[PDB]
Amino acid sequence: SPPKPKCRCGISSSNTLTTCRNSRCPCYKSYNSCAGCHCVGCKNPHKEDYV
Amino acid sequence: KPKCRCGISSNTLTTCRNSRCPCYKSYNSCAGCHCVGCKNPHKEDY
Amino acid sequence: SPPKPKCRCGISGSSNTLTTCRNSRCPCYKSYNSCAGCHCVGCKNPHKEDY
Amino acid sequence: KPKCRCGISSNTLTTCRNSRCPCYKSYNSCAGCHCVGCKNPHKEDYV
DNA sequence: ATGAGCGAGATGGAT
DNA sequence: ATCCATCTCGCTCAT
Ligand SMILES: [Zn+2]
Ligand SMILES: [Zn+2]
Ligand SMILES: [Zn+2]
Ligand SMILES: [Zn+2]
Ligand SMILES: [Zn+2]
Ligand SMILES: [Zn+2]
Ligand SMILES: [Zn+2]
Ligand SMILES: [Zn+2]
Ligand SMILES: [Zn+2]
Ligand SMILES: [Zn+2]
Ligand SMILES: [Zn+2]
Ligand SMILES: [Zn+2]
Repeated sequence: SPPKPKCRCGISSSNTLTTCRNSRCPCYKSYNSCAGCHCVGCKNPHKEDYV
Repeated sequence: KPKCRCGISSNTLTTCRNSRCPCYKSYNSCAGCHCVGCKNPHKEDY
Repeated sequence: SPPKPKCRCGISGSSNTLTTCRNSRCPCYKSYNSCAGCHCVGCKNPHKEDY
Repeated sequence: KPKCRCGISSNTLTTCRNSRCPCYKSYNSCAGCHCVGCKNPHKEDYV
């Protein structure tokens, strides 16, 4: 299985209220968390709580 | 089959020659249509 | 009035291409200007020169 | 002068106060426009 | 009159 | 720093 694709959202100045919570974030889009990512001001709600 | 109303109500070059004309869109002529200043390139069949 | 604008007309996959840069939504055509410096595709702007 | 239709999908703080409003972009007021929730600061002079 | 569909522009993750 | 796929949202025009 390919390595978990890390994101870099919000690094640059963009709208900080949606960083990693829209379809441009590959993690958010794939229902993953940003564990291990290099995003800044991450607003990803996903926890990978697969239970 | 459609009878369009293009040009009745501006880009005069595209009248019945763009996706919003139901006849152009469907590869049809404007035979029987109510269009004004029709530019449909598909002529009524002789 | 500012220096003439730059457009990006025609980048979408539209088949409505007869009037690319030759209708009111092109800021160049609308202002009686050429597409000098633009990144439009399939440009039909009839203006060869600015102003 | 143009007649814009801004405000008639989201973000109303900036309607007619951003580069996509032909009036704001050209330093014109929205007097006579069809815009709605207009935030254009430019005011039309007195005739 | 009017609103669906259009399409040029803004955005910002990736580079 | 720009680039371009994706999204926004002002504009046109058949209805
Ligand atoms: Zn992200
Ligand atoms: Zn991430
Ligand atoms: Zn994140
Ligand atoms: Zn027609
Ligand atoms: Zn027709
Ligand atoms: Zn016709
Ligand atoms: Zn153009
Ligand atoms: Zn141009
Ligand atoms: Zn052009
Ligand atoms: Zn406006
Ligand atoms: Zn206005
Ligand atoms: Zn306004």
